[PDB]
Amino acid sequence: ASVHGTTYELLRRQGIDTVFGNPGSNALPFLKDFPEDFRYILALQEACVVGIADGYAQASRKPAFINLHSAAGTGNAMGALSNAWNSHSPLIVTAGQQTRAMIGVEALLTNVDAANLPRPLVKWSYEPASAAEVPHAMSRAIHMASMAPQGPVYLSVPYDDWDKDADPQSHHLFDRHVSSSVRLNDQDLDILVKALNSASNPAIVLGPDVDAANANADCVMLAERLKAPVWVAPSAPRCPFPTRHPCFRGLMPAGIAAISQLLEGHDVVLVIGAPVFRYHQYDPGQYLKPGTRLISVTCDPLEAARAPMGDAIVADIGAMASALANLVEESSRQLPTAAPEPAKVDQDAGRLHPETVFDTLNDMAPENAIYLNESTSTTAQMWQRLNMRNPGSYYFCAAGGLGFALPAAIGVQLAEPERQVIAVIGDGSANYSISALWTAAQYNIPTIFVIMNNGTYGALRWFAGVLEAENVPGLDVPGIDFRALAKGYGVQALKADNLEQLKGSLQEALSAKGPVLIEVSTVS
Amino acid sequence: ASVHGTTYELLRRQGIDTVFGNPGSNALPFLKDFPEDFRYILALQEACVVGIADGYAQASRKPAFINLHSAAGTGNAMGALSNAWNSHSPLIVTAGQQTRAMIGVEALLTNVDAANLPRPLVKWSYEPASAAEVPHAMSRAIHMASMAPQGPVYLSVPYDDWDKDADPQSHHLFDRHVSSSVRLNDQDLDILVKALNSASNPAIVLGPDVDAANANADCVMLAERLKAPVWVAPSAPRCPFPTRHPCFRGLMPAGIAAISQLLEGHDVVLVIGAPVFRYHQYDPGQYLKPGTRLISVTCDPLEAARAPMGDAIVADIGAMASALANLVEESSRQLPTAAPEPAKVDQDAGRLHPETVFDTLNDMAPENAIYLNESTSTTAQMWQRLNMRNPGSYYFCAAGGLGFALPAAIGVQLAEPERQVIAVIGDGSANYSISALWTAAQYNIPTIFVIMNNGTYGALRWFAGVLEAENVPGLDVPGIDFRALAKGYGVQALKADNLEQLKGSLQEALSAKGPVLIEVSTVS
Amino acid sequence: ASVHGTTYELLRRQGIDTVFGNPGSNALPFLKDFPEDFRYILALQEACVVGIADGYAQASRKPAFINLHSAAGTGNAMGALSNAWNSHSPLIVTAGQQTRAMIGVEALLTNVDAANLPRPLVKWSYEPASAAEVPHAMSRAIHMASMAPQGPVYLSVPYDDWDKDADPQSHHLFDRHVSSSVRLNDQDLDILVKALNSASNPAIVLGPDVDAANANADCVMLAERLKAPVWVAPSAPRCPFPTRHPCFRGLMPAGIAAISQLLEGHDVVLVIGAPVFRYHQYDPGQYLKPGTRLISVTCDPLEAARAPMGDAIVADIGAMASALANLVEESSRQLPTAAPEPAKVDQDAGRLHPETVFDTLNDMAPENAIYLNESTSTTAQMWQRLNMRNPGSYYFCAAGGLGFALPAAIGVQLAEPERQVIAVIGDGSANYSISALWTAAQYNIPTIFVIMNNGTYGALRWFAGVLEAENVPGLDVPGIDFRALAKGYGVQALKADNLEQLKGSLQEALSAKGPVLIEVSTVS
Ligand SMILES: Cc1ncc(Cn2c(C)c(CCOP(=O)(O)OP(=O)(O)O)sc2=O)c(N)n1
Ligand SMILES: Cc1ncc(Cn2c(C)c(CCOP(=O)(O)OP(=O)(O)O)sc2=O)c(N)n1
Ligand SMILES: Cc1ncc(Cn2c(C)c(CCOP(=O)(O)OP(=O)(O)O)sc2=O)c(N)n1
Ligand SMILES: [Ca+2]
Ligand SMILES: [Ca+2]
Ligand SMILES: [Ca+2]
Ligand SMILES: [Ca+2]
Ligand SMILES: [Ca+2]
Ligand SMILES: [Ca+2]
Ligand SMILES: [Ca+2]
Ligand SMILES: [Ca+2]
Ligand SMILES: [Ca+2]
Ligand SMILES: [Mg+2]
Repeated sequence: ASVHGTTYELLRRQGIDTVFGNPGSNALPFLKDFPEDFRYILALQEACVVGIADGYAQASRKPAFINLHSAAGTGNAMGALSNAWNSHSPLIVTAGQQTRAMIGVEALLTNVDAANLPRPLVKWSYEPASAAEVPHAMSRAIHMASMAPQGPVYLSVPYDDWDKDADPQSHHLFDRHVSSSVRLNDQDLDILVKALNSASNPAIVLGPDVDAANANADCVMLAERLKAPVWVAPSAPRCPFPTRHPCFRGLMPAGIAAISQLLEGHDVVLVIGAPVFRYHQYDPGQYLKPGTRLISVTCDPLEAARAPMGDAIVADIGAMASALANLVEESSRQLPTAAPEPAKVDQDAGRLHPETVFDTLNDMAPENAIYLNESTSTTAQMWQRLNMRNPGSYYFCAAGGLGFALPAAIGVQLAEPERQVIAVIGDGSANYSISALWTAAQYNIPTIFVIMNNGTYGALRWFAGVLEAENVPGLDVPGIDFRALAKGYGVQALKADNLEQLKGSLQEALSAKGPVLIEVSTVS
Repeated sequence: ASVHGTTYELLRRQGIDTVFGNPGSNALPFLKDFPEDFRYILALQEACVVGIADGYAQASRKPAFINLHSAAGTGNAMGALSNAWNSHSPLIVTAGQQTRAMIGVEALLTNVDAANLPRPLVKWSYEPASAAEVPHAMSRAIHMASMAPQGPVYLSVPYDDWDKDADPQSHHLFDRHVSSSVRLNDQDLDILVKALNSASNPAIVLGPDVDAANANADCVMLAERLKAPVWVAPSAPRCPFPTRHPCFRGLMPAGIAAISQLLEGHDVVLVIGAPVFRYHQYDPGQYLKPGTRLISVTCDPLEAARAPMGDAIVADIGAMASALANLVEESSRQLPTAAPEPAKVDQDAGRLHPETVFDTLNDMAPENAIYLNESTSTTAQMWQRLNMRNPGSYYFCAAGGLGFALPAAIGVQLAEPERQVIAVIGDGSANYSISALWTAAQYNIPTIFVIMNNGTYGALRWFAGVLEAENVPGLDVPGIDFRALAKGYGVQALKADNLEQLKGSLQEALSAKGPVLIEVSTVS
Repeated sequence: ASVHGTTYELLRRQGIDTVFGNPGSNALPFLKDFPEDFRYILALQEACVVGIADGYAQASRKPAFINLHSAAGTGNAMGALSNAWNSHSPLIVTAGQQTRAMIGVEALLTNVDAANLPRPLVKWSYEPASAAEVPHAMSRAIHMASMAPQGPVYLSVPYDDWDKDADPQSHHLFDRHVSSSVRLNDQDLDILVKALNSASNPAIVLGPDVDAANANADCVMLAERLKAPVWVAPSAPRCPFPTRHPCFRGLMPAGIAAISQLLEGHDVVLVIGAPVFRYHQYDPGQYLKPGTRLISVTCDPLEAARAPMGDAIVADIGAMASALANLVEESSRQLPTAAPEPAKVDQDAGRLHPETVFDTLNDMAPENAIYLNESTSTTAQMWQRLNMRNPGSYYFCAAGGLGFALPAAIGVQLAEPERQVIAVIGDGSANYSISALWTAAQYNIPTIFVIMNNGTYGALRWFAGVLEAENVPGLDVPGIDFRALAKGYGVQALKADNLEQLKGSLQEALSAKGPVLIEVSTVS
């Protein structure tokens, strides 16, 4: 067998059937004879390739496979890999390298010192020392991406390796099963359960690895048993809990003092599937108030090590959430009371308040819609205004790297064809990965893109205002016609300059058979 | 003085007056109070930021200064840095980091292990250990980018450093002059001159560092004295010689055997300002034929070390070219005969042959036009069909990384406001950095963009044909309306479906007062 | 030809004839059939291997070739490489890797991610992608080590590559000549010469790259012409000037304020072949006083970039020193007056003051002796008390890494068989690389080792005293019998408990036919 044939067999046997890519000559011997049971999804720039694959992996809860061209293609994707690292996204990034005979002279298209290129944003990065090693290296990549804590990996493969003979002993790779589905030993688990049962005023904080594990329902059971309020850890990449459940208390503000004050009076705070914590703004103060004990369950040693407070348990989130949900006592305390309806912001017949947009989406979208957020000045209001009952309903760039949501929404929609995806993207953010729109058109992936056009990098103008920072350049982005950009890439385009038109455009978009972009004029 | 004030003083004293950027919160304390004598050039994605800065640096022959946001912004620019590394572009890449107090917890927006991120594509990469070190680190960055061999450098700066007190002793940084304007010692230079004077059939090969040094005219003198044919080294990022000079022999094919055969019978081959060699295709054979001696003059130790053949001298290209041009004898051999006119390809009233496009550009464009090439299947014909008399007239992605020419053409045009820039970009290539168009519109930088629309990644289809590789996915890019994309970003848009319309559109574009995009329907 | 045969041919053709090594199985296919024209020098631990090679390279002014075993052997040598980096020592470090078929499984003896292991202490670090690349990679290593600024490089080679067929086109590697023997262009050199000729009170500071270049005599001429005092840059790894020449002013103290005060009133300070500056102690103040201009000539861009003050010129030290020495005017100012005799410290009939040891060495040793210093509390007195007339007469661990001088003295003695080497090593320092003694015995390399036994890490006790730091552990090293250690490794051993015995032992040692260790009881 060739390295090509053995590698595709390995991929298929390991459940991979899609290649997200932007092609180049170094990968031609890999892409030729492309198997009929695989699908190739082309995107026009590598940030888009990786963002699409990332959304697909996150929504499908399975690894996604990528093929890029050399250093330039890898390089173009490195901002996307920063997000993938923070979201624990299981991405297998392969990159075509020059033929081994041309590497020493540093021929054009050579990826110099290739494995160092994507560091520090990958779990594992490698170039095999021989062609016959390639299937084994691919196996390593699959499992490194897939083991807890999941994350992106990188494999560089010389052009000429594919046609070479594989090791017949590579068949042993095909059906390997590798599990990290582990939970705390019984003795120490019983000690934790007892501490939860004994808490007088517990609280729960949930992060993105809950949603990745589909541990949401187990966390609902846990919260109901403990009669505990539930917060989403700050800077949330995903939504881990039904947002109209009576225990839900919303998104924690990303500040040290803000969080310890929210947690004050809670004697035990159980954090599941989050870093402790993904703070953002400078908000100095106490990590916890006196009287609060924190216990973190994380899938990631690097998270456990860096928490500034609390105990930690490093284990699989799904296995821990299921165990805890089934072992805790039913508390006799009263269930928390649901948060009220948010207020309706007054809206005239002019430009749209963001709040109006989110209220209208919540009203009109299917109850199993999936939202993406890259509208950076409006996140808090979005989280208060969307009723998201189901898992897998929300994604936000986990490293704050713009250019995620537009391509990721395409990958999520590909993963979840029955669930309408609605990406709410600022006018600034929309440009980073604009060319991803083409993939939605070409493959008829019916994502809806809602562009929040306020003319500015509003979150930066706001921050500059908080600082009283004057004379800051580069904060405005006038003069972008998003309907023309959508036409450029073959996506149906609508506008909404007022609420009547927003409702009209949403109605049209929700019934369309293809992707649709709606440019919304929002208050600036 | 603050670190902010001292750093801007250092930059101004070192000749920097422009910041190419995409802003973020980590850089707000750097960008606030932006000096009135500086200009900020915003671009919408970091590949575009760096490509614009790169064109500006390459054309201006001086360092360009960049400011990006954290890991995601840096990451989005890493494909652009792959090109900058290969072109020896003096780029000072700064990236905003989190406040030092929030780095340990890995707050959102922290650039983890920041200095490793852009490796291996930078000459120097650093994060200072204290605020007062920042001006010194900036000095290091300026000089590392600027010393031969020039190249990109990276500096990560925590948010909170800018407002801190600077070291008063940082004034010693302001006026440092650092020179690498060096040439071979007299004794060994005389030995080289004697070998050149004694050669019976010399040839000269020139690379991009000649044009970077503005050594072009000295190389013309050298070639005339030696009566030597002159080739451009393969995969050429720049044009180092007048392309209708009688000695000019064009672009070398990027193959081992092809080059040794071209050089056969030449007893001494003098290579100046190129790697030996930037081969591309697999073309195995002899590095040199018997009877050919190669001598390389390079500004880059890494080039000298990796050449598979020949002697080398590591020195400044400008200083070596001037010395050699003035020291060699005038040979009594006959001057080489100019290459003939290329043939005119037959052209019907339909879609344009690329050859027709280049012939028409050569006819219509000013004699001091500057061309960029990212039309990958047409490079050989472009090089034969454009009379480029002047230095600084040609740029091509030096690492083969697409997404260079569109933004770089904007930066070149900004550097050279009196010289009409014409970027010839394939339909595939145009997408990688499409959003750069906006910068041209916003700042009214009057670049002309000629999109070669053949519907495909033609260079890849061709290669697949050479291989007889079947069933390769992802090679076609139908369904892109480049006039709509140009409208999206505020750039005047024209079409050319036939030669009459090409001439009409070029006439209109050449007289426009702003940037213009022309979508050309080319034979596929 | 095999890779083995081609590689040894390359090494011989490039002037390499000695392999400094500690063997292992991964290197057996390299070491077998060891050519009869090469010599292998075994040392018992890899810090010793590299230190011996380093002394040999520094004294011989040519690259030295090393072979180590995998990661553990490389790792054991990394402290030695820290010194080699700071001394610009041209060291070609090769390390045996596992067979390519066993690398993926990470068999015992695999060097994982090998090229990253010695970073950041090497100029270039690499593992070839195929066997036939190995000769080319070796060529790269030779030239990278040898080009200015010289330094250590690393090459990892899989076991199985050696027996494979080489590329016949690797013959083009054999006789490559690569030069970095460059100096400032004439126009700018004339500007520098004019500034030197116009200075009213110039001073000269010289660093180790002067001695490496054998630029010493040119610097003497330069100093005599300019009538300038000459200092050695701080933390000196080498001696660049005759220490009883009338211009000589000794070793600069390694502090910021101390140096600017020494330079006060000097209008132009010319630094040659040094960093600006290798400060050590915290001594804050002005980098230069008002009225002092500094101009640095350095072979190292990294030095030029990081200087906090002054202009810089990056060029070959030998070529610049020769040019400047021959171009400056003869000043009419008076020649500086020689420094007086240092005082004689009162010495009773008991333990030896270090000053007494150095005075006695200066009296008794041949005028062409070579000294090494790893007696860290006595450096200033050593520099004042040894008349070192000739180049190549002094070495001190350039990164401050102990374990250098004992092995390096063996390599220096091997390089310079006619010059008696005398290594003055503290009792603490002697242990780091103690096993190097064996190599001197086995090869009968007649180095003299003078162990300064004060029972302590005296430089650390002194520093702790300056700080008034109490309760510091680990500063004393009682209970070491250096004569027994010398016997252990087959080296003749002497003691000196008083001055009479010191003179007796030195007399015996100087006339011995083999290496000799003298344990001196020094005042503590
Ligand atoms: C790749 C990248 N570049 C720059 C930024 C900095 N950035 C920028 C540029 C923001 C403004 C986004 O503007 P928008 O129009 O998408 O949304 P708002 O107007 O609601 O802020 S928010 C933010 O962190 C980033 N996070 N990621
Ligand atoms: C960033 C990046 N991604 C992918 C490639 C691979 N690539 C691709 C995708 C090419 C086709 C470009 O198509 P085009 O339409 O711009 O021009 P032609 O149709 O004339 O080839 S040529 C080439 O090397 C690359 N070099 N750089
Ligand atoms: C490898 C290494 N380890 C530790 C040190 C720290 N160190 C130590 C341990 C010194 C004392 C050396 O003691 P000595 O006996 O050799 O000489 P003195 O008694 O004259 O100080 S000086 C110094 O910097 C070092 N520089 N290098
Ligand atoms: Ca409602
Ligand atoms: Ca699915
Ligand atoms: Ca906005
Ligand atoms: Ca014509
Ligand atoms: Ca200009
Ligand atoms: Ca095309
Ligand atoms: Ca004396
Ligand atoms: Ca010798
Ligand atoms: Ca001691
Ligand atoms: Mg990296």
